[PDB]
Parts: sequence; structure tokens; C-alpha cells
Amino acid sequence: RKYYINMLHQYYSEESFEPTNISVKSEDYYGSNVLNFKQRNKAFKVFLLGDDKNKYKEKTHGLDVFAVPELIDIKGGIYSVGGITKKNVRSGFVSNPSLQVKKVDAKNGFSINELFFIQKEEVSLKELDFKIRKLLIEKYRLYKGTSDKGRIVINMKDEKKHEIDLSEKLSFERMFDVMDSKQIKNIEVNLN
Repeated sequence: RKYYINMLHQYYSEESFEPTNISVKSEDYYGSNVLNFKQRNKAFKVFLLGDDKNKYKEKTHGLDVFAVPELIDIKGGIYSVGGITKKNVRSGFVSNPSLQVKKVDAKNGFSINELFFIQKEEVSLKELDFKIRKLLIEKYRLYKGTSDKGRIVINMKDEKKHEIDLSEKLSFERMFDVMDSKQIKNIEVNLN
């Protein structure tokens, strides 16, 4: 609604971070398990919730993290949820699934291709959701002009798919889901 959409716009407009090849072990943070680490002067605090709550008790190596802040602290720390993937195994890798943004629920509509590259062999749904929404905000004025009624559909070569409702923020639990980027057949966004 009025305040909820301003929230979406602020959240999905924020700057993201992609620290890579991280070695870390989970620690307690007032009852939540988190991954504390630094890279390129930024300090990160990645929360582990739900099914992944107890997932990195042993020191784990070679992790990549897509971070979006839920809060930035008074010292600049980035508190993010999920976004943990396994780094690319030694090799070149770039996926380039088609991405169409369309309005098809009226007489006068549109359909437009966008160029989307994914440089990780394993990518989080969190990342796809964030980057696509950011593009929808800047190019299509999502949450500032364009209605929040719509969806992002990521179709897998399996024919399975991941659907994201634009009218709500991705749930924290889905911020842990991961997939092989080469298995993404296409991505379709419907702006209703």
C-alpha cells in the first residue's frame, strides 16, 4: 500500500554487494546464527534463518554471498539474510538467459527484451529477485509509477519454475534458495 510500496522501493533500490570465496563459521547473535566476515573494507553479518539456521557450524570454505542490507549499522556493517552459494569451480562461465518484461492484460500492451548476464555457476533466488526488481524500478518505474501488481517467473529447463509476486518483498526463507544458473531457461516478468 502507500507506505508498503515506499518500503519496497527503498529496499529494492539499495546498493548490493557480492563478496566472494569466503571462509567462515557461524556464531550466535542474540539467538540468531550469523556469518561474520569482512572483504574490501566492508563488514558483513549474514543471518541464517529457517531451514538453514544450523547450516555452517563447521568452518566452511569457498562461499559466495549476495548481500542486501536489512539494516546498516552505526559502524557501516551490512546485516543481510541468506544469499549464500558455492563459488564457481575452476575452469570461463557466464549464463545469459532471456529476460522479457511485458504487459499482456490489456488491449494496448508491450513486450521488451532485456540483457541479463549471470556470472555465477550457482545463484541464489535472492540475487535474481533483487537485480530484476532493481531494473524494473529504474527502467519501468516499479513502485514509483508502475503498479506493484505483477510477477517474475524464472523458468527452469526442467520446466520447473520460481514465481515471485512483485506486490510483496521476497520472504526471508526464500532468500536461501539456490539454483544452477545454466538451468534457467528464461525469465518472464508480467506487469499487470
